Amino acid sequence: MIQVEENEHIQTLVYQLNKEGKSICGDSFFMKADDKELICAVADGLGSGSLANESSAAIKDLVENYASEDVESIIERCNQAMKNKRGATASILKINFEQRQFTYCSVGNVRFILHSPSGESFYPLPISGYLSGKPQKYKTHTATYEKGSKFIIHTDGLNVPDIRSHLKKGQSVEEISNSLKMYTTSRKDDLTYILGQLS
Ligand SMILES: [Mg+2]
Repeated sequence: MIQVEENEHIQTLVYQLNKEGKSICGDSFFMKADDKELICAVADGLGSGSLANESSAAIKDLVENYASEDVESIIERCNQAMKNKRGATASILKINFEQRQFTYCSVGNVRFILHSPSGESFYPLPISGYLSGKPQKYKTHTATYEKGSKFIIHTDGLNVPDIRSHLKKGQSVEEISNSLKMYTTSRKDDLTYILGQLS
């Protein structure tokens, strides 16, 4: 599955593929862009089958419903929603276009990389654990981005030797997605990514 979107401030591409032969995807995503801001999230439910999907889908629904809140607040709602569920790893990104500012919060192994034309990268390390409903050691990042910056959020089904280099080389989200095709073919898991190129 691919979805492409564009407005004055961002071009995005979402890609999602189930593990081959698997009908029920355990990953979820949400994305909404308007003229002022972007919110997106990617989640990977623990375990297998419908129960993994239940966990990541609940995150998708909460991010959509609570999009207006700070990422810190949204991720806490998501944690609380994981009580009595499988749990999920998840990352949430909000971007304010006029300010060229982003805010990012994550628990678990969903990765985020933002590359700026100047060579500046933001590539935070994963926080261990997962959203479980138990207390978390949350870490939020707020930073400015420069025009031309490109980013990816991806689940652990995407196995790529050097993702920063793909963001640097590719000049559009389509080019970057095409350069990743050879790694999507070798997946052993559900694979979801969101690419963006910021004006
Ligand atoms: Mg996975």
